[PDB]
Amino acid sequence: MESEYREMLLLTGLDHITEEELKRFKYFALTEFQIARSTLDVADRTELADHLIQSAGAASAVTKAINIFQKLNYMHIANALEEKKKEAERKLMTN
Repeated sequence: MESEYREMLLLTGLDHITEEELKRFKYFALTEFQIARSTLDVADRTELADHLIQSAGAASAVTKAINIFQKLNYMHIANALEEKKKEAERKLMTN
């Protein structure tokens, strides 16, 4: 489901980035949301996934999340994630 597309796509980067760079991602995407630093522990799966949904939406947020994450820490690694979006397209056409 869509939950798997957002959770996996996110943790893929959080588990590959450092704590120092992590502060940049949160500060870039979430400016007025000020995501809790303590939640960062499980933020990859639970917090970041559900959080962004409230800002713009499930698919909408994860979509732009790529452009931000790539241009900020690993524009090279993110390239692999954006490819998954293709298969995700048909995943949104089902219940």
